[PDB]
Amino acid sequence: MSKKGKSYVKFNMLLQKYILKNKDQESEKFLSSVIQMIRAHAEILQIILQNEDKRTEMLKNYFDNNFNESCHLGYTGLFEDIQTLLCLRYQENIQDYQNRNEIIQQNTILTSDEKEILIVSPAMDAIHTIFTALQFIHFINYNKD
RNA sequence: CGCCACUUCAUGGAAAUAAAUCACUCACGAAUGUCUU
Repeated sequence: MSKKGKSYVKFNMLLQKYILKNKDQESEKFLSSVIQMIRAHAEILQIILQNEDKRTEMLKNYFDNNFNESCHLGYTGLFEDIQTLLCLRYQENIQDYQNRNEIIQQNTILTSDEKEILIVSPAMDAIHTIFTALQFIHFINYNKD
């Protein structure tokens, strides 16, 4: 992650919000089903992120339409927070890496394998960052009773 | 007042329409992090 922008701040706030504190008055009820949804729907999320004009609306609609059950009314805050973090991370990633990717691909000396090692996809990198943050939250929160 | 019967036996419309389309949980846990010549 890049500590330059508000993505780092939102990441820290998400960790603070959805990580359980020790018994003492209530937390924000982290949901673990979103972890596997992001992994499974990663390519669809990439398609949504690549849509510049309707990115936020498409992300919100996708999360609402996938998590459309009665239980999910309590996880609207989590959905909104992860949507904001994903959008911020994608914007930072494109700003940092777009021209770098174009110039790396246009280079003729570098081999294809080294090109693919050097080239990073902004949308997929942001999705992986969200996935790793949620996995860390779940790892801290869960205990084998 | 008497005498006397025939005819007709279903057509037109509606022939499925909306809601929910998987949800939650677990996503690895424990042992071994070197040992014997």
